[PDB]
Amino acid sequence: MIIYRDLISHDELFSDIYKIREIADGLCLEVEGKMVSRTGVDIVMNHHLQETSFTKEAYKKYIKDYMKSLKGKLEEQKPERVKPFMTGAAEQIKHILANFNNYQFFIGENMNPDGMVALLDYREDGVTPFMIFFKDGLEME
Repeated sequence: MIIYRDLISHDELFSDIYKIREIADGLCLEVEGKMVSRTGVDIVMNHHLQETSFTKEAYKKYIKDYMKSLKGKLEEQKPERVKPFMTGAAEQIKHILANFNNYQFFIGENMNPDGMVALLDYREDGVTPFMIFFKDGLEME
């Protein structure tokens, strides 16, 4: 069994039980799940994901403070990743803020303000949820 954890806040985010697809040229992970009623998202309820909200400036302030934190973790763990990290993120941050009204925010269990903020949206069918994480801010245990 594979468990993907946040590299910063050490919070449980998701596992390999869902469909994992790669997007943004290897920058973000596309975790495909389904709606289960025990009604909620299976990926959210199974990993203690705490929901939060951000404004256009607070998220831009956070994502600038968080993407810098991941770049520092790459400089100590995978220095060759720093170059493709800033390139795809600059295009991705401009893609997230452009579609800011379509994403929902979630944080780790500890609710650390420095942790990862996950995004949630729906496919063209409107009922299949998929979550967007940062691939470089995860540790595979």
